[PDB]
Amino acid sequence: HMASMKHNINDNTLEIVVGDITKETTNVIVNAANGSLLGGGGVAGAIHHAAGPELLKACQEMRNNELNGEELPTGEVIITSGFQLPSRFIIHTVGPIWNQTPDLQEELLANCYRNALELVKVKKLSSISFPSISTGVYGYPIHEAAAIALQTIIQFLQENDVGLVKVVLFSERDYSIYQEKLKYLIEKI
Repeated sequence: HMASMKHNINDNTLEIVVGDITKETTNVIVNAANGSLLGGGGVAGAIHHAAGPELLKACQEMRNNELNGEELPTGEVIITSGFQLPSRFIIHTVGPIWNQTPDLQEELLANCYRNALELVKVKKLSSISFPSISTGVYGYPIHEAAAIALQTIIQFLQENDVGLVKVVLFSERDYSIYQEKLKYLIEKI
């Protein structure tokens, strides 16, 4: 059952939608990766499959050249082409491992969103879709992650002109959680 909602934040639009992020026609989609940039869970696989094999090659080059063979640190971002995807670019990020660094993980998760949005702003890209970063069966609790995600996006869109930001959720359950949290956040502006 397809569902979405939109709320304007100054001249920006924030949308939450049930959907397959690989099919988004926003200029940018976000891949929540492992630090190698070669894998990751859930959407990562689907993104690599849908983008084609040139993506993995572009990730390997980023790893070799810009990252000097190192993992992308948690909360940072890099950008590649989208290759076969209907989106033009992929911003790749690494979300924190839930309870690895309890006192830093809220900021680190926030960083994924804020660094992605800054890049979009600097590069004058006008639309971006995020997946649910770091969530999953062995991961960050959806209720707290959703709150950090929306809070961070709302605060950024209050202070910056960006355009359209989507949160694309494959799970109806997750969408409903984002919907409640968003209502709660918009009334208490």
